[PDB]
This record gives sequence, C-alpha cells and structure tokens, in this order.
Amino acid sequence: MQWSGARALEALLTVAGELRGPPLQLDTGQLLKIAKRGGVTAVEAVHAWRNALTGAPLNLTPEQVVAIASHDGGKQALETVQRLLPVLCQAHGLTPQQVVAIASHDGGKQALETVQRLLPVLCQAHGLTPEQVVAIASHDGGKQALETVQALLPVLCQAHGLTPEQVVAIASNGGGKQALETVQRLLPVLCQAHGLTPQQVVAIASNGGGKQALETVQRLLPVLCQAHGLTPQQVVAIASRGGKQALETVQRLLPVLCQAHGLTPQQVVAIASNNGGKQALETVQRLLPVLCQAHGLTPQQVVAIASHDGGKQALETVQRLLPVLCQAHGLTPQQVVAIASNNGGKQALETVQRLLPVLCQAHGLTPEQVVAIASNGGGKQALETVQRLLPVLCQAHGLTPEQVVAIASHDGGKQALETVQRLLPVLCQAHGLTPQQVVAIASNGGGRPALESIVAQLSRPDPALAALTNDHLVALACLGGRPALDAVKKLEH
DNA sequence: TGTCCCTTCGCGTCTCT
DNA sequence: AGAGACGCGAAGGGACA
Repeated sequence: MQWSGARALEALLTVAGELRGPPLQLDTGQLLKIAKRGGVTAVEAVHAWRNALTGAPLNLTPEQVVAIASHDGGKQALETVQRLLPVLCQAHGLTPQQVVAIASHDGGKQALETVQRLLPVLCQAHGLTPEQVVAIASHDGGKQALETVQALLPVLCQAHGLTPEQVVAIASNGGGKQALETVQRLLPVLCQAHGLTPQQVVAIASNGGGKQALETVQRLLPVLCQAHGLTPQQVVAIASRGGKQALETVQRLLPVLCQAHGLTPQQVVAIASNNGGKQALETVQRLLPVLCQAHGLTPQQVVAIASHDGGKQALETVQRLLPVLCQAHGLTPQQVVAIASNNGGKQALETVQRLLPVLCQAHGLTPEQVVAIASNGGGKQALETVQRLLPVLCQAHGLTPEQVVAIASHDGGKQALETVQRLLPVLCQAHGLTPQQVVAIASNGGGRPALESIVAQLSRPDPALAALTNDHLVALACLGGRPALDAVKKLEH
C-alpha cells in the first residue's frame, strides 16, 4: 500500500513476474517472504543482480538468495555478499554456506564487514576457531558481538577465569554485546554475594536476552527464595530457560497458582523453566479450570502440556481440538495429552486432526499407530513424512508398514525415514547389511546420525580399522548410535 | 521506509545417562 | 527414556536516518 510517489508501482510488478522468471523461479510465498521482511528495495535488488548471484564466482541457489534477502537490510547484505564472499572463502577459508549463514540475518552487511576485519585477530591473537567466529557472527548484531568479544575476552578469561568456550557460548546469541557486558559487571556480585557458581551465571547469559535475565535475577533472587521458598537452583532453572519474563511472571503468579489453583511450587517451576514461560503460566492460569472440565484432564496433565516450549500454543490447541478428536475421531483424552506433551504440540494436534483419516483409510494404519508417531517431538513432521514416504519405502525399498511406523515413532522420525530412503540401498548391497538391521538402527532417537555414522565408517574404514566386525558395529549403533561409534574411534585416537 | 540491534517465543532434533 | 541442551528462525519493539 505504502503511498508516497506513484506511477512507479508499474516498475514494482515489472520485476515481480520477472523473478518468477528464469534465473530463480520464485513462487508467491517467496516473494511474500522477501518483500515482507526485506522490504521493496530488497525485492528490487534481487532483480537487479539476479544473474550476478546465480552464476559467476558466487553460484548461489535461489533459496540461498531468498534467505539472505528476507531480512532488514537485505539489499545491503546482497550487495555486501557479492563483494566479500570470494575473499572470505579464499583468504580465510570459509565455505559459502558459512558466508551465507552470516548474511542471513538483520545487519548482514555489518557482520560480514566485521568478520573480514576481525576474523584473523580473533583466530590468531585470541586463538579462536573460525567455526566459533562464524557462530558469534551468525546472529543479529554480530558486528557488536564480534567487536565486544575482542574487547572483553582477555578480561573475562584472566580476571574472572572463564573458558573461551564459555565466552563464545555467551556471545553466540542475539544481543551478545549486552550479555557479555552484563556478565562482566554482574559476575562478582552474583557469585560472591548471591552465592552462584560461575557455571550458573554463564548458563543464564548463554541465551537470548541474557542481559535481561541476569539483571532480573540479581534483583529477584532473594525475594523468590526468602518469600516464595524457592531454591537458587530452581531460580536459575527458570532464569536460564524462560529468563526475565518468566522470573517476573513467576513472582507475580506463584501465590495465585498455589492458593487458588492448587499447584505445587515444584510444578510452577516446571512450567516456567522453558521458552515463553511467561506465556505458559498466564495460559494455565486461565484454562486450567476449563480444562479440568468438559470432563477434561487432571492438573498433572495440564502441567505436563504446559511444561514445554510453546506451552501456551499447546494448551490453546488442546482446549479447542480436544472435543473434535475425542468424539469425531475416537481418541481417549490420555492420547490427546500424549500428543500435546511435546515441543510443537499445537502443530501435532492440528496435523493429526487433518491426517488421521488419510493414514487410516488411504494407507491402512490403526489409530494406535498414528498416535504413537504423533506422541513425539516433531510429530507433525513424522506424520507428514510417513504420508509421503510410506508407499515408496514399502514398494521400492521393500519394508513392512510396522517397520516404517517404528522408524517414525521417535523424535526426529522425519529424519530417520528420509535417511533410510537414502542409505538403505548402499548399506544393504555395497556393505552387506540386512534391512531388519538398518531398521533397528533407525528405530531410536538420533536414527539419522546413527546411520550416517555407520556408513561413513564402512565407506572409508577410518583410523580405528578392522577390529569390530559389521554385525558388531550394528549392535553398537542400535545401542547408542553416533555417540557410541564416535566413542569407539575415541578409543584408539 | 530502510537499517541496525535487542528480546521473546515457538518448533524440531539429538544426546545424556 | 523423559529431561535438557542445542540450533534455528519468526515475530515484535526501540533507536536513528
């Protein structure tokens, strides 16, 4: 809409169609995405030098270009990337993905320029890996983090005996500069006076809005312990996972949730020690009545649902969809809670709703199964992936459905499934594995990296060679995936 | 109306034992 | 194996030009 001058919105839609055109092929959603967080000059600039970016020394993918553009100061980044990508890759040995990853943030120009300028001095003089330097820089106001890290790292490590690991941890977030400065200032105070281990202080600062969480603790720490009878351990739990808002909100709503709604302080901390703790608490304060109602649920279960990232979303979604699932799709509430009691509950429930019938009719599954898939983190993703990949896995690669469901019924189901599709061939023919084995490996959390690891060891029998036969390596990877396999290589080093 | 920086929230995946 | 660490990104707000 955005009126100022006119006649020249023609020049704006001139470009919109041309980007659906060939070097890039942008769909609607992508142009949305650009224009929305990038603005119009972003869109203009993409067009401007679409060819320059797709070939030439840069050879970026469309989705990479979008990623960079879709941020405040996208134009600036795109310009800046053209300039600096090759020099950063050549003169400091970064990958493109790394350069892009630095750029794909607000004030990308600044990060890139600041990386160029300071990558060496940090890597050389302060002995940092470039991995780490990229980590610090790959955020909003990286320039500031980078700059601050230079300034304070000697001070933090000598005067307050902090590992560089820890400094990186703190700086590798939004508002690093703030977190760092705040830690310097408040470390003595918090450790000596309020009796915290520096590990705890870093724990707190090593999230976004750490500055805020730190300040808020120094203030509210005694209060919460003396008055509301909380342990400092509990307070740091909250301060590390939900930070400022959660702390404040806890003080504000603790008495209420115990007097009126009868929860144990134990449980209140559970709920608040997460992202959007503030949000969850306020949500359970409402709703908890109307949830222990419609027959509905016990407090145990409402707590369960709220005690995750985006608890609010879960509770709101549960409240809304509990009827339609229970009556129209025949699920006990026990199951609905199971689904809701993970990260992205909302997302699972909604996905279940719309895919239950499909999987059960079209793909021949019991509801019990679908719930199992859905009763994990990233339920949505597993469900959706099962839908795509069940046929192809059963026919092209020759698995039973019960096997596919097993693979899917774990955190990261999506990945497991996708990874099986990629590797099951090479594994079974080229290295002589037997599908039932491959499935067993994949039917755990970390199924993907399990597989990826197991392969890498066979394709190039790594430093610790011979020694373990394949049936062993399988046994091991079923027992602890990549962690185990790595733990064996590190038993030879 | 663009650019930069900071804080809060939500989703997904893996590992720690 | 459920808790907790970790990575990622959307969204919203403030400051300045």
